[PDB]
Amino acid sequence: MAVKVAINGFGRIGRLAFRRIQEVEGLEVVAVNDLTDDDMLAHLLKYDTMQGRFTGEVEVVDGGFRVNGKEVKSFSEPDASKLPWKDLNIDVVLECTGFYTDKDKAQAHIEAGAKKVLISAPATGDLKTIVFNTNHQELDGSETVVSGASSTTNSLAPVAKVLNDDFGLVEGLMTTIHAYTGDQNTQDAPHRKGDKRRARAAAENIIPNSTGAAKAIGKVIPEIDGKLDGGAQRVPVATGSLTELTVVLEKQDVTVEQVNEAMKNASNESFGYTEDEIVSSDVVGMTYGSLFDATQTRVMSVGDRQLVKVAAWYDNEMSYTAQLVRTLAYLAEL
Amino acid sequence: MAVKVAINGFGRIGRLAFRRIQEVEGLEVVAVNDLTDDDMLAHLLKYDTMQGRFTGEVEVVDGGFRVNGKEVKSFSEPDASKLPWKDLNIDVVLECTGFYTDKDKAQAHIEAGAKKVLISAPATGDLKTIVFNTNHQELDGSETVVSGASSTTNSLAPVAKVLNDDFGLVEGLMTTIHAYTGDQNTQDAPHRKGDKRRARAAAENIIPNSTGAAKAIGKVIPEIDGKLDGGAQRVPVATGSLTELTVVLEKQDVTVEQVNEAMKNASNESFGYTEDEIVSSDVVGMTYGSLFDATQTRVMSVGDRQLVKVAAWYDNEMSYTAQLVRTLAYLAEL
Amino acid sequence: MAVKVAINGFGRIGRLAFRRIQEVEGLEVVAVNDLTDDDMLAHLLKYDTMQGRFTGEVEVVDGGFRVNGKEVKSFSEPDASKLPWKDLNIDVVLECTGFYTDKDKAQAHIEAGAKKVLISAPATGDLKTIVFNTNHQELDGSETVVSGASSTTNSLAPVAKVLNDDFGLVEGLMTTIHAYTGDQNTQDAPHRKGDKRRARAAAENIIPNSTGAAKAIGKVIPEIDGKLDGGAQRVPVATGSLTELTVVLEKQDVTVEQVNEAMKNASNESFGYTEDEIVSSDVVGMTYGSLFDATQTRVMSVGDRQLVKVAAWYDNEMSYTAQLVRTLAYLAEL
Amino acid sequence: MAVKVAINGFGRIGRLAFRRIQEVEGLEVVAVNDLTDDDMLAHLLKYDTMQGRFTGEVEVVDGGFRVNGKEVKSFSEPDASKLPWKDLNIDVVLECTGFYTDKDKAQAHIEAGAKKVLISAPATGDLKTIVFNTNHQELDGSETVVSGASSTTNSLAPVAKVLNDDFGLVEGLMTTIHAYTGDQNTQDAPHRKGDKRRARAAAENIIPNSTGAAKAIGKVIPEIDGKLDGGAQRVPVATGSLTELTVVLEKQDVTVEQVNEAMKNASNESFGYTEDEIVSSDVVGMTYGSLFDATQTRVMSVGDRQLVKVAAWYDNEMSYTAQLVRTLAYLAEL
Ligand SMILES: NC(=O)c1ccc[n+]([C@@H]2O[C@H](COP(=O)([O-])OP(=O)(O)OC[C@H]3O[C@@H](n4cnc5c(N)ncnc54)[C@H](O)[C@@H]3O)[C@@H](O)[C@H]2O)c1
Ligand SMILES: NC(=O)c1ccc[n+]([C@@H]2O[C@H](COP(=O)([O-])OP(=O)(O)OC[C@H]3O[C@@H](n4cnc5c(N)ncnc54)[C@H](O)[C@@H]3O)[C@@H](O)[C@H]2O)c1
Ligand SMILES: NC(=O)c1ccc[n+]([C@@H]2O[C@H](COP(=O)([O-])OP(=O)(O)OC[C@H]3O[C@@H](n4cnc5c(N)ncnc54)[C@H](O)[C@@H]3O)[C@@H](O)[C@H]2O)c1
Ligand SMILES: NC(=O)c1ccc[n+]([C@@H]2O[C@H](COP(=O)([O-])OP(=O)(O)OC[C@H]3O[C@@H](n4cnc5c(N)ncnc54)[C@H](O)[C@@H]3O)[C@@H](O)[C@H]2O)c1
Repeated sequence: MAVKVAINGFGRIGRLAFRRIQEVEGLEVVAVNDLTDDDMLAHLLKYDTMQGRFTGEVEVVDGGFRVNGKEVKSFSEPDASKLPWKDLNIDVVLECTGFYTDKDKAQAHIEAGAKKVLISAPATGDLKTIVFNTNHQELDGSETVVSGASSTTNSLAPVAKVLNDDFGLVEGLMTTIHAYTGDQNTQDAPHRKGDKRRARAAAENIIPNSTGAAKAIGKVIPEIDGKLDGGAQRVPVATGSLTELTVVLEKQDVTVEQVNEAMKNASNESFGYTEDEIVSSDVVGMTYGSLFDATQTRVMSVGDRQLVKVAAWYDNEMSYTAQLVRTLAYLAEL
Repeated sequence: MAVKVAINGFGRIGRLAFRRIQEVEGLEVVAVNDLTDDDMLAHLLKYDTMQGRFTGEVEVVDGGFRVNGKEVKSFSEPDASKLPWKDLNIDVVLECTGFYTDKDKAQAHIEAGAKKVLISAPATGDLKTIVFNTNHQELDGSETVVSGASSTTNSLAPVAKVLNDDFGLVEGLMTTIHAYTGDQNTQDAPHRKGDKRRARAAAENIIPNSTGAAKAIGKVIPEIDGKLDGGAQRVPVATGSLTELTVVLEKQDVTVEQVNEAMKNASNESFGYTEDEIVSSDVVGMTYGSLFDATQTRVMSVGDRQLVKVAAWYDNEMSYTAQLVRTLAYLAEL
Repeated sequence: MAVKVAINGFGRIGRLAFRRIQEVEGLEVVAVNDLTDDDMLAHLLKYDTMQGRFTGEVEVVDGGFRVNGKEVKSFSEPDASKLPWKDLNIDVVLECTGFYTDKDKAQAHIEAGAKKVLISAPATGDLKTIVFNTNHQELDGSETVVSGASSTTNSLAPVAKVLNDDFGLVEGLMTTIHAYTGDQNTQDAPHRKGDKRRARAAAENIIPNSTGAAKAIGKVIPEIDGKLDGGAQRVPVATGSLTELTVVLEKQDVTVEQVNEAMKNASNESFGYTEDEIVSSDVVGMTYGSLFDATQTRVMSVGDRQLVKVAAWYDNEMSYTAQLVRTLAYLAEL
Repeated sequence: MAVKVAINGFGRIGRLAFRRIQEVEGLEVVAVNDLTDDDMLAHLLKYDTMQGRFTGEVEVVDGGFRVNGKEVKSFSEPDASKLPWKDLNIDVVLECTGFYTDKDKAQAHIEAGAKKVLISAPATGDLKTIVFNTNHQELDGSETVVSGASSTTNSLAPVAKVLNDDFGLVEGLMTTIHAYTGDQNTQDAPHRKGDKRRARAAAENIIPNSTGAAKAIGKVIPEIDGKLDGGAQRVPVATGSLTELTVVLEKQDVTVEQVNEAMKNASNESFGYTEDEIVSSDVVGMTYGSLFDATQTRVMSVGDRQLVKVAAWYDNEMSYTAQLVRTLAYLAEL
């Protein structure tokens, strides 16, 4: 009765996508693939430092593990092209390893027998990059490989859309104060990709770092292509992040109240709105893709010239996951 | 002939001031006042979590404690007007309690017999706010109460001065990714000043917060008064901070290379320059008031319209202290 | 009907006790007293760094705040003897301020009009110290002031009981690897109680510290009075803790299997048992007073002489709170 | 004249060994091997999060990098047997990768041309395990592969030796509250060795874990073989650690003062002694292999039966390094 999903890469995004799917009828994870044994997989599903204990029940069985009575098959195959996808009748592969972030590379799941692939990151190649409730409408059903964009792109897109539609975006710059992730080192050490900053002890530093979110926003919102750029500061929280966006607008005597109200009007399941003076732990586990913070809006006016700054929270884990899973469900139903 | 200094408030800034002063001939700390016993004071001078073990030798004696043979008298008097300053012949009080951040209030150290008061923070009232090597030249020696501004003002002033002198500052917005400080709570709890953000567990959160640095920059650099504003995100590192500044300039085809070179030309003892991909812990204990990071410069250009972003590191503790003590020496020598 | 509860001190234990009480029929919080405004109180109930967002709905109203339709009155009176307890018909005051940890002092709630006082810490004076499901049976209903003991006493008591009942306890030593609490400083600073270790940056240090739990265990379990002692290492996690107990027994050829089985047999609502390789974050928010961890049991045998070590987890916040509220319910129903 | 050292694995122990060797005449590092480029290597030697900026000057050159005028050749060869050791005339390889912790495996450096190998961890096979100033005297000069033991063994040995020599060791149990290391994950994720605890976010958890230090102590002190065991709690500090040891002694009316005095009498360059109430950050960068903390001694006495507990600090990085390099110097000079 259900769309058959396989999760490639049972990592933070992979396991949290598994949890979200439990809460979404019509979708079923029938297989999981990673580089480890069932014991570890089952254990990291039950127990989660920031996101809390898994609510149901998990036991290691023969082909894999059993979750709330349902069997999930598991695999330990680093080369996606060799996975038993045709055999298991996979509708969509959720690509969450970080190693298949390209159309041509992801094509391996298709050869292996899956109908479609949704990648949990920005991907190179000829494919659509989708932020749910910003541009998922651009999917027609004939896509075989699709990108879910990044946590940061999902935090930013709905914000940038409102700024542009309601005020006219001229240009802007972005900083995300971002929680540290699995690709930072625990202690100062060689970094696999040669990045001298990601090399550094993650939980002991403010670490400047690059991100394509603002540069590659034009893939989600074409009419503002090339008008945004920026970076990240990785800081010592384990999850939870904040996007600051500083912009020049066409409209002229813009106020705090006008920007805030425009944001509230656009609010939905993916784009939240708050006036509470919250902090990063308050968003851990939240399912908005972006939580716009009216307490942080600022307008600098000197004569007729204005800079407008806004800020939106996101749980780079669960917020991205909730968006990814919504896009999965929409993609599957075409 | 040594300048006699009393330190009011043997806290982070006060103890580090003491340490710096050991390295500057012509200055001598003769007394220290706080709310605690000698044992605690000596102990917190010897041992320092972020700044390391005190290099010299410290032992508790009768009137206070003895540092490398020299006696320091200590007091436990919360009412500054009751301190034996006239008796000890104090030239300058370094006011570091956080409770006398006002000209009229700080006047109490004068009544008590000190010649001058230097306040380790922004201060209200009719006084000069001094960032060394930006506007210390404004001191004429007739001042009795002076502000050394904030760690953030010191990180920003030299950057804003260059931007304005070389390019013409129209407007800008600031964000400091800032280490947590002693006025944040360890755990979520009522906050003394009623700030619902500073109330939250300091080491577990990205905490938005206000700062007057950018707004009160016009006190250090009058020709850009009212052209900057911004705030802070307090994050979980124990010291070390970064100021990001996003600006609109009058000059028109501005490049990364031009902005970077202009900063390098202004470098000195207070304003450092780096091209290394450093992170926050790399600036702990440094003595530049501001370390400009060329790796972080960005120029957004859409048609003829540009935004320019730059960033400068500072150890909110030691950088500010090194500036404070430079201003102290200069103020005393007039 | 409902037992009327007032909470004195709406801090970590106070707010979590409020939360627990929402889930326990027959109990109702009708008043709350602290040193802050309603805005702050409401806000700290909604938002909680380690414990998560309050599930219901909270709004500031006239006399205090409204939680899920029910009105809670709030007060800002530091002197308990002046609280309107007689007026509000208070059955039990939950004493959670940390400032009335003595029978004579807590007597102030009684004069003010409350029938009974339950203190959320160890307390001096002529009173019973109660760990639920170890010695709550010692309450007869004529008590007016009772102590709920400490988070550590609650972690230890059920473990010590089994060891003594099943094996004969000769002597032991204890260490709790304990999350940092609100009475530790954010940065190195004078400590109010003069403790040179609690003075130190909480989230940056392993900090040895005292605790009476093991020494004052004989108040909960008289038959082993004087046979235990030990201390704490406060470490940088915001909540969640682990007690290690090393003991000499009378019984002779003791095994890991015998100790673990004996603990399983004693398990209930208050004393959990696990064989999973969990870590501290997994116990955040848990409601057992003590979670025995079988994976950590060790027996050292040299000839006929044995040391036995065991370890039990506890969320120093929620685990203590669940125990406190169980004891409150039992105390009230007599 | 100078002993020629190659460092295999330019990691935390490898780079700090490099730093220590700068301070020790008669040793020279002439080559370094790792899995990364020179740019990374030089960069991680200049900047160190916990240990501070490298004091000298480092530049990337042709064959590797230049440190204070001296050339160090660098290699990127994961298979030790293929390194140019015979060609560079290597006297001792410092084995610091974590992958050659066995006599037979390490034998690859010897084939490659090195005369001797010192391994920076416990190692399996027929070799001596050496804690400097406890059993380095056991080296005769004919050894080709030697283990420098672990940081924990180095913290424990000199303590255990005094306890046994002066009191008679019957049995004991150990816990090290230990800083997190580079083999812990930044976020909950599959762990390469299948350890479900080491899999967990390092900087957010108290993580129980095994260590052979106490079990394999009999390799360093054979007369107490089989008398000690225990484990670790990994906690969120980035370096700095504490060993707690609980013991039963033959000597009967043992006091705190007797134990502390006995420790003081054994103090030297490897075994320090303190009566100050220090915390973990106070030992970062220290060069004692073990710092005995008299403030933490405890004696539980019930009738004639006593438990004795003691505690010694160590910087698991710099302490182990200082010991390792002392053993390297001694080994080389035979
Ligand atoms: N905040 C975030 O962590 C976040 C947010 C949005 C998107 N993403 C993206 O999601 C992807 C996954 O990220 P993550 O943070 O969960 O990382 P993660 O490291 O936690 O998970 C990666 C997992 O993939 C497994 N894996 C690696 N190579 C594999 C192979 N080739 N075959 C099968 N399994 C393999 C690893 O064992 C690991 O479990 C990345 O592209 C990342 O940018 C991450
Ligand atoms: N990064 C920083 O901490 C930083 C940087 C620049 C400026 N400042 C400013 O310097 C001031 C102090 O900062 P801090 O972080 O050192 O605070 P802190 O709490 O560490 O130090 C304050 C000290 O003053 C003592 N004290 C309080 N009232 C007193 C009184 N009435 N008489 C004598 N002693 C008293 C306290 O016991 C404590 O030792 C504040 O104004 C702060 O804004 C702080
Ligand atoms: N892990 C824990 O936090 C924990 C565990 C077990 C027991 N306890 C005990 O619970 C008590 C409180 O602990 P906490 O950690 O929640 O501390 P906390 O500071 O978080 O809470 C104390 C609250 O009491 C308020 N308060 C202080 N004095 C008051 C007064 N005179 N009248 C009314 N309100 C006052 C404070 O403003 C604060 O809101 C302490 O006795 C503590 O030892 C704490
Ligand atoms: N507290 C401590 O960190 C500490 C204390 C005592 C002993 N040790 C031991 O020292 C060893 C290294 O520990 P670390 O903490 O420095 O870890 P680390 O990961 O920082 O260092 C390991 C280094 O070796 C490199 N490497 C791995 N395989 C290699 C190969 N085959 N060829 C060349 N380079 C290779 C890695 O790139 C890395 O640079 C471990 O065995 C550890 O047990 C560590």
